Amino acid sequence: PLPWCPHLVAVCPIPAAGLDVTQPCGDCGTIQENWVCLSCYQVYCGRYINGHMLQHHGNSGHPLVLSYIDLSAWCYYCQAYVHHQALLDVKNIAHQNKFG
Ligand SMILES: O=C(O)CCn1nc(-c2cccnc2)ccc1=O
Ligand SMILES: [Zn+2]
Ligand SMILES: [Zn+2]
Ligand SMILES: [Zn+2]
Repeated sequence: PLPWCPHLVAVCPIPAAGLDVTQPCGDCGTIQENWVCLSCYQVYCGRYINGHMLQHHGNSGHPLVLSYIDLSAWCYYCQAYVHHQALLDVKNIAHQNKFG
């Protein structure tokens, strides 16, 4: 996993409502394998379910998404996981909500 990527600048402030790691996919409502967009904080399912976060990436261009299964962050442009101090606040909020 990368220690930086050129899309970290697109990570936006966490909503004051916080994160809900049990939030269903905004398109198909599935509770399985969802991700949260780190630009707009919409929640959509992963590639192995109905691929709605990949569709969101396509229709918005938003780069970075956070897994509600394992709190990894994937950048769709870099095609890699990313670890950076800039992602700690959001991973921590998600971790607190998930575990707790
Ligand atoms: O499931 C998603 O939509 C995002 C998360 N993610 N996406 C991919 C991926 C994306 C597009 C094409 N091939 C692989 C690879 C690893 C990963 O963690
Ligand atoms: Zn879905
Ligand atoms: Zn988005
Ligand atoms: Zn990137």
